[PDB]
Amino acid sequence: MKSGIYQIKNTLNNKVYVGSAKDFEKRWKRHFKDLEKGCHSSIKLQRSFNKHGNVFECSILEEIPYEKDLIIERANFWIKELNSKINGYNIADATFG
Repeated sequence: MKSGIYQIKNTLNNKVYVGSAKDFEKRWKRHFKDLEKGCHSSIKLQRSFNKHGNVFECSILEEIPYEKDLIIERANFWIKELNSKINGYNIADATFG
């Protein structure tokens, strides 16, 4: 498995969703399975997906150990750095686990 911080970017408007994962590939697969079931945690990402389906690109921002202290700090760094709340799909600061 490969862990760390990642971004899910809408290729139509460049807006992003910043998250953390124990394993990138599996976390991304879970995001889209959730969006298809219509019960994703982010109403903003869900709305975009309902309108466009999977027009997103997933990429790694930082590969780092999946440890709470490190993950929350780095996830929040990227959320702010990429302004993913005001201009993205994140609905709040980072969570872990």
